[PDB]
Amino acid sequence: RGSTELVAIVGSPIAQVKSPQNFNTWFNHNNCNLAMLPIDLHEAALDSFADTLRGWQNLRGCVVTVPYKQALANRVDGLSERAAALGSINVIRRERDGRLLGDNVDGAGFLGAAHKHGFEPAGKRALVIGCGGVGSAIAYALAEAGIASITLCDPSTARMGAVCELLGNGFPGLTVSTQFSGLEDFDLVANASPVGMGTRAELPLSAALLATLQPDTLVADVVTSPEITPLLNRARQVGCRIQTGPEMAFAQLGHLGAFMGVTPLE
Ligand SMILES: NC(=O)c1ccc[n+]([C@@H]2O[C@H](COP(=O)([O-])OP(=O)(O)OC[C@H]3O[C@@H](n4cnc5c(N)ncnc54)[C@H](O)[C@@H]3O)[C@@H](O)[C@H]2O)c1
Ligand SMILES: [Mn+2]
Ligand SMILES: [Mn+2]
Ligand SMILES: [Mn+2]
Repeated sequence: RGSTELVAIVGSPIAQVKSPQNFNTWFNHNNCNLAMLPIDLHEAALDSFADTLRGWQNLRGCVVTVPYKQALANRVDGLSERAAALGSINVIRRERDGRLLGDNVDGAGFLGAAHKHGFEPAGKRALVIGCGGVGSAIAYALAEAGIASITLCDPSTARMGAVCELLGNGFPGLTVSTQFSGLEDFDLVANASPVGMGTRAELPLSAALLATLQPDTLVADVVTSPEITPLLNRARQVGCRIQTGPEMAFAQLGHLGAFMGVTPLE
């Protein structure tokens, strides 16, 4: 245990995170001398933390969760192309020399789960509800994967316009829109908003729109609790394939580990 090499996950609060048991469970099952530990870091210590990471010689990497995805993107030494475009990371690899490299794999995680549900993005049409950190990562991953069309929804005009711009000038051969009157023509409908969370879970879409939901569509949600949101419950009742927040989170563990150099792509 004195010689165990480490990864970590940093955020605040941290007690709710599931990466540690998930990574450790895996570490144990394949007899790895590795462990993931949780770090609930106070925001005042961000700069100290980045510098501690550089000097932390037996640490391989560090997952980043709320609310430090943007803050740490700005404090690492290097960014992947997507991370740079998104302005946020959820994973850091520490090089042997101490350089911090960051990436954002929320998008890849989402695609991974989608693939298992038989969804191939090339040439399709998606609706992304929520233009936040996770929503932009998802839209951006869809675009890179060759989706034909992305339609966006967010009460925040500023954030919707920022994702319009990200996509518009990242992918000239991609049609973007913020206007639609039904769900009939989406191959994928993805909730990337907080709407759906918790024991009083609500729906991000009006009943009128939901009534237009078609069976052949994949309906996906990023929310982790409940696993089955009112959105997914209705989609399932209509016969759509559904993808859950836990599925997306789990499909990532595979990418986080590889970026940290601790787990294979799997
Ligand atoms: N499953 C996973 O792996 C996973 C990973 C990351 C985040 N999440 C979850 O994703 C959700 C969002 O995370 P975030 O980090 O992106 O937060 P965020 O705040 O950055 O972004 C959320 C966006 O939702 C928008 N929004 C709110 N109400 C909306 C509505 N009715 N319709 C459309 N858009 C609306 C907000 O304006 C905001 O832009 C949270 O529930 C988070 O817990 C899940
Ligand atoms: Mn091993
Ligand atoms: Mn919408
Ligand atoms: Mn647009």
